[PDB]
Amino acid sequence: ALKAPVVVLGAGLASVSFVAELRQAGYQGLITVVGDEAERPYDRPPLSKDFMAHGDAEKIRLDCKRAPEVEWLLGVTAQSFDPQAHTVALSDGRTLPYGTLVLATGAAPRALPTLQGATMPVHTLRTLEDARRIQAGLRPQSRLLIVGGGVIGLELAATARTAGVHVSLVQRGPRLMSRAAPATLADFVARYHAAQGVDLRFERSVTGSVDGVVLLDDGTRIAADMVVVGIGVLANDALARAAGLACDDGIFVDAYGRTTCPDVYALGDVTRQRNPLSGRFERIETWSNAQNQGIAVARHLVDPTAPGYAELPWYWSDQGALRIQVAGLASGDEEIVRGEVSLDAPKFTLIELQKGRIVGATCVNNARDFAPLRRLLAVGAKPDRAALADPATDLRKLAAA
Amino acid sequence: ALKAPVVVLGAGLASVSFVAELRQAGYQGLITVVGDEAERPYDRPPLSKDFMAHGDAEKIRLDCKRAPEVEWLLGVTAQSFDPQAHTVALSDGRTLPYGTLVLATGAAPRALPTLQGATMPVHTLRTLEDARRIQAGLRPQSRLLIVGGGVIGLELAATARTAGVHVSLVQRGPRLMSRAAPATLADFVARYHAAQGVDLRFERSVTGSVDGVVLLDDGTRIAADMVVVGIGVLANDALARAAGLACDDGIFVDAYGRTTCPDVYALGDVTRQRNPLSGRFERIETWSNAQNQGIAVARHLVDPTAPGYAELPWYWSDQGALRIQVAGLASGDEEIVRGEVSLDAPKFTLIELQKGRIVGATCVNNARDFAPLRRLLAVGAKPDRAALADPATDLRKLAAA
Ligand SMILES: Cc1cc2nc3c(=O)[nH]c(=O)nc-3n(C[C@H](O)[C@H](O)[C@H](O)COP(=O)(O)OP(=O)(O)OC[C@H]3O[C@@H](n4cnc5c(N)ncnc54)[C@H](O)[C@@H]3O)c2cc1C
Ligand SMILES: Cc1cc2nc3c(=O)[nH]c(=O)nc-3n(C[C@H](O)[C@H](O)[C@H](O)COP(=O)(O)OP(=O)(O)OC[C@H]3O[C@@H](n4cnc5c(N)ncnc54)[C@H](O)[C@@H]3O)c2cc1C
Repeated sequence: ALKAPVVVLGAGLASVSFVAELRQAGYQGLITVVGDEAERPYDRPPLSKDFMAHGDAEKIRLDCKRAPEVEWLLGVTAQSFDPQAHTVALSDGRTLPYGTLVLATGAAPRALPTLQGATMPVHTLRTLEDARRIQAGLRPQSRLLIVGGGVIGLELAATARTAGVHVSLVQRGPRLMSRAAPATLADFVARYHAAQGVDLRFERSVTGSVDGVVLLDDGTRIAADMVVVGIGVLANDALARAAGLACDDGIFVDAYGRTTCPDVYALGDVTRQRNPLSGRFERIETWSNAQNQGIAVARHLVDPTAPGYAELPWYWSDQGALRIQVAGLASGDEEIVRGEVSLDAPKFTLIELQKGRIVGATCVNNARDFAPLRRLLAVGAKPDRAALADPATDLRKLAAA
Repeated sequence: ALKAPVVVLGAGLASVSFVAELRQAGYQGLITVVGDEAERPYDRPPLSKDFMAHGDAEKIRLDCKRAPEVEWLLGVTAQSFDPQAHTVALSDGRTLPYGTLVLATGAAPRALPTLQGATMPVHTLRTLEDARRIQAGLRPQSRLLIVGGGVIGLELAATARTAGVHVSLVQRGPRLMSRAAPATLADFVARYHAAQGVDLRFERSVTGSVDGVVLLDDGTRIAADMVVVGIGVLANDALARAAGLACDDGIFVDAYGRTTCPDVYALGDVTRQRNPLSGRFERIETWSNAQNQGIAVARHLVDPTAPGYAELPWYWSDQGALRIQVAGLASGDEEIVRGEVSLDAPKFTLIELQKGRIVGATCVNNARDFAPLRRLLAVGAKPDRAALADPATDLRKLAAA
């Protein structure tokens, strides 16, 4: 069932959350974690937020207190594993035996093929090292180009503008946040960033670059001192692929975290898993999944009577003045707008319904509403639609009832 | 590894191929097959072909000779399985114990929601019973409407025209055979069927029906004596889903046929698996996959040193005068056309290349070319493109060299 010793590959949030839950649940056997970064395990969301602004890494470290008696092999890369011999080969020449193996290796930013042989600074933003390297080029009045209009690029955009950096952003699609965000939210977010001086370019792609200038597919040019590419990430599933596990930009797992290989599990950004709301498999790229899936898989390993992972997806994003929170699906057959959608003191809530059932919710500067909406979302509530729009209605009431 | 006893759910081609390989490979333990159809196991491709024309079911039975000492529970449905207790519950009230469970339950035709409460004959074509029921309504000069332009619908269309039946066909897309067929092939196939009197309607959908007439989304009508729906199939993965296996319109499996659940495997139409040419997961809906995956998974269960499933995909279709064969991918960056594409004695070959490498091939009334092209495809050959077009070139030569 849960066979000792436990080895976890990756030392990010999913891994930390998993090994802490193992200990809290009562497992007292060996746990060894292999982490390729030579860094005290740390959280990523600050990297495009407060960290990029203030630069104190000792404010972003994960709490490994609830994970006593774990050996963390930092700065070491797992190079392969042999699922028959039950061993992992490490880059330092050592080998770890395992009873249970857990792949928590995350994902890495996609490169932009058109900028491959570029001769100007081109970075991505995933690691503490990336953030330090980017932060060191945020010279006031310098020009930054961001490729991709996902939340991390937008968080960087807002951080950069706040630092006095001129920001341009190129987005292949007609809208920002094309992944898991209601169109109404995306349109509003574009209006916000535009108003803050971000030069937004929709429906354009990068074709290449020459001497410090980026080329676009409309035949035009954008000069920049630095490009940050943020067009999404790819699962770090190479070990799983080589060992014969079912993978496709992500290791396939069930609700117990099981891969297709006996005694090998996977969690976090590296997994492709069932979204309970859509009923489809997808790679979920959020902080809450990394933590919550790690916890669920550990809990069930120690107590096989515990249910499989069942949490519904949600995330947040801090983009200057906008505190954004998004849960569930981006769309259904109906959207209910609570409040006015306005650049003047932005504060609104969106609710997505499918045949009367809540399937998604968004809060912008409205954190008190988010928690009740997530509970209503969780039980598939079908509240009165007039009430939901009715600003008099208090949402915490409904959830309680 | 391979633990006795073996239980297989489903008694179609994948199942028959698997249990035959188990015996041929040397496994002598118990094998029990559960099949919900009360029929001697039979092959499906004849159902839209020679069978629909001649009606002799004793010409379409599968050969279970290479599978001695198998108990076939025909006319029995597996209702659930318990992967911890290692048992399967049957619809006749019995329970089967298993060491190794194999899900080979295939797929079923999708229903058309717009025709749900229709009051006219609406059938799909998957089973021997379906074919008999459809064949009994192919009255000469009757009017048949087919929904969907996939190969089975087109095979039925050609069979029906040959029987003197007036045939209309409604296709949501701009082209027939939208799944895994080169556009050049699809365009030609439309010209053939049109020339044979099939009334083709592209870019239309069915909105409903009233008193023997089908309604379309262009606001028009088609009267018919019978509708056959052929808009694709859905994996029969309900048992796997209920038991906690990773599924998404298909049970996820690696190259060994392993699901995410220890001691449970899956094969054939029910699986979602890696396509080696695209490197993506897909549900492969072909005769050759059912046979070849069944054989590979069995072989590796008996001999763990054997490689995992590795065959590249291919299928054929018989549509009146057209003997169509298709291997690999529908497209690449280049297509080479061997011969003329003409309704006058149709006979041509298509070759799809990606950066000089063969990734796909089509033969129409040109079976001698198909086998060499599949071998060239298998080794990722990069032959001379001028030679490939050069009709002088004999293809069997190249493959040999
Ligand atoms: C800049 C940024 C901002 C974000 N903001 C938010 C946010 O506001 N809200 C939100 O919901 N989410 C946010 N996220 C997303 C979030 O942080 C991720 O979902 C989360 O980090 C995933 O955790 P993980 O443990 O699964 O993967 P990871 O954090 O990527 O950890 C995996 C670790 O394993 C390492 N590894 C990989 N391969 C090997 C190997 N062979 N051997 C050893 N180690 C290996 C990796 O290098 C990595 O260190 C943000 C992410 C980034 C990068
Ligand atoms: C009309 C038609 C024409 C075709 N023509 C071609 C062709 O020319 N070329 C080609 O490449 N392919 C063709 N195919 C495709 C091909 O035949 C399939 O790919 C193949 O049948 C798949 O085999 P299978 O064993 O995986 O699934 P199946 O043949 O569907 O067998 C599965 C069996 O398991 C049964 N079952 C399901 N659930 C349970 C349960 N809970 N308990 C017990 N039994 C269960 C099913 O009813 C079914 O009998 C055709 C298919 C059809 C229907």
